[PDB]
Amino acid sequence: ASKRALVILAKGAEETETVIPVDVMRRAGIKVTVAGLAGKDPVQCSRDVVICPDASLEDAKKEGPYDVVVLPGGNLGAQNLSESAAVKEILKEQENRKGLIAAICAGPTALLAHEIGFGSKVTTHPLAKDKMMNGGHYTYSENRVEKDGLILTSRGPGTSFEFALAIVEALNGKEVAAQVKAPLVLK
Amino acid sequence: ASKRALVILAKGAEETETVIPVDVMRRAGIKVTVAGLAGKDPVQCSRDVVICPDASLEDAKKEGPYDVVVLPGGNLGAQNLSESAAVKEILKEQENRKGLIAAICAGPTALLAHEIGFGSKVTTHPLAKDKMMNGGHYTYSENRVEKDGLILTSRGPGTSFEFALAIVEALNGKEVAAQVKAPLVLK
Ligand SMILES: [Cl-]
Ligand SMILES: [Cl-]
Repeated sequence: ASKRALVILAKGAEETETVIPVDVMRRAGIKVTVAGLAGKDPVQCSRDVVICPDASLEDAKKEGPYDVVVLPGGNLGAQNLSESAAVKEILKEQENRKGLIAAICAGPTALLAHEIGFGSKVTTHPLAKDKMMNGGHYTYSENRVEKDGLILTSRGPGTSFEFALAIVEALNGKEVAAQVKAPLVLK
Repeated sequence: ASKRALVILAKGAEETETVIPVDVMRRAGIKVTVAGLAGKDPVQCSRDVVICPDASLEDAKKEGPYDVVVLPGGNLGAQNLSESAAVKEILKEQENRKGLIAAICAGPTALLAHEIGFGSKVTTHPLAKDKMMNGGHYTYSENRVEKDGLILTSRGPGTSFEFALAIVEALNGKEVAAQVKAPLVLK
């Protein structure tokens, strides 16, 4: 069966960090659900792009499990993810089932908020390092994409394609990732 | 006054090539209007991301002129742009007023359809070269971003940030482009 991804979309999310992974994962044949944190209605992203989610998170969370849970960044979007009890429950279930969790930019700070994956090596946006490192619960990395077991992190808008291809490689293998990569004209 | 950009969004557009330039241009302080070719309703992009436009093209075209007209790619989106009489009129007006026109991936093939900028050096997605070059009306380039006067072209999803920053440089200068670039964590 095809792999399945849950992308959790909150107000103030970074739209490039949302759309690039959705697009790349769909190119890889992954069944992606863009789930709105607040409900079914369109979401106003950080740079005012408005995205219509496929489902509310309330509905999508009942249709798991997912092979990957993806947390976009954007400072305000990640704060919203960090405050959500529903996100907490989803991430703890994914961690308990030994499923992949992928977060980019400010997104990894929701892992801290929900006490996920402590002891991992992680990266974030440079400006999100201090928040992520509060308490010393992770070891910091400057790699553009970082992966420590089932915790896969990345840094910013400009690492989104690399982040997404790393998700594809983890779920569908290096050959599929390479085939998806070539038509993208990445640098 | 702030510069203004018109981004023309058709069904089947490549969503990364739409969202990345909108985001980057807004980071540069440019007033961006995402205008739906078909009307005011949400647009189903090539990889099924659904974007709510700011306005219909029918309305937005009456609120010009714009400092740049931007044509995303995606094979089917570019075909829709190529078939549109409204797009033809907008591009011919922009060319006549010596305004910037920027197109990415399959997007430049709408320049061919509307007889815009013949004699320019252009790039496209590799798979769109033969369509763009039908008749020999342009000279082809493999540069990731190409600019010949007021015709600015680029190649694919993975050149979208570079394309957008080239628009910013053309409108707001190299220093603003460099300042916008740094937080993106580009490679
Ligand atoms: Cl942000
Ligand atoms: Cl396409």
